[PDB]
Amino acid sequence: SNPYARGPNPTAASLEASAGPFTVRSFTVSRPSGYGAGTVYYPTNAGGTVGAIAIVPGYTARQSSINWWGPRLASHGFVVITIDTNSTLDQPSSRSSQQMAALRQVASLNGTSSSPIYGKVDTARMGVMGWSMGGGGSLRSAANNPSLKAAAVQAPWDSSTNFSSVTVPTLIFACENDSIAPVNSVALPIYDSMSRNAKQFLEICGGSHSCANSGNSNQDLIGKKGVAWMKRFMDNDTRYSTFACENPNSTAVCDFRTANCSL
Ligand SMILES: [Cl-]
Ligand SMILES: [Cl-]
Ligand SMILES: [Cl-]
Repeated sequence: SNPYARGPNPTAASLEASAGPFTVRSFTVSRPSGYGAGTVYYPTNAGGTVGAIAIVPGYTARQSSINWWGPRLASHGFVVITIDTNSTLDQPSSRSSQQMAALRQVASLNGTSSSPIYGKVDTARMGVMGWSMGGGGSLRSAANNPSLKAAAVQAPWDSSTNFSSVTVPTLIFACENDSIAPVNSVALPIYDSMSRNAKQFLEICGGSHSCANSGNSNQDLIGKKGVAWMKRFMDNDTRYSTFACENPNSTAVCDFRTANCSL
């Protein structure tokens, strides 16, 4: 049996819903260690330890741009930290270092008897997410820390599009009409550079650069996919293989690519 499987068998409609099966609570990190600020989202009733995910915004941006993922993922059985960077103008390398410091602090709080997440985290199972420069930072985190179990980035941007060393399962949401980090010159080159991993590319029809951010009109599809990808790869949960690897019939999806995503 899979010791990391949590929750009932999913369906497309239940993964499209706004909340998964677990109750979510949250707290503000009191003394952030190596990053600006953090909010920790966690399930109260997951039925065992769960993996941890750290999410980073883009240039100038704060937690609110990316924090819908917090309850979306936590309610399916994850501990999620959404961070503010030390400076809103930090670049992708710094964002990556901060993202890894936030994972480090989730692991420390897992061992802190006073923390709400004491004993809730499997600190051997971690993932990285982020928007734009925070997505570039996440890809650098994955390249530099190949024990990470999954990455899921949105409208990623970085100074280099060559992420060929990444062996971490990587999902990319791209936004069709993005003029900040365009699909043709940024998101698809990043995707195409990776030959050593499970990977996926989903282009959202008509989406602006913020098409995967909090308040987007496609939280059903985007949230299904992000949760399925993290469940499949962070939990090794093959009940999620169908949803993680599926080529969606969604009017929100304008392009789909995947490789090494076994059904
Ligand atoms: Cl950015
Ligand atoms: Cl780096
Ligand atoms: Cl845009």
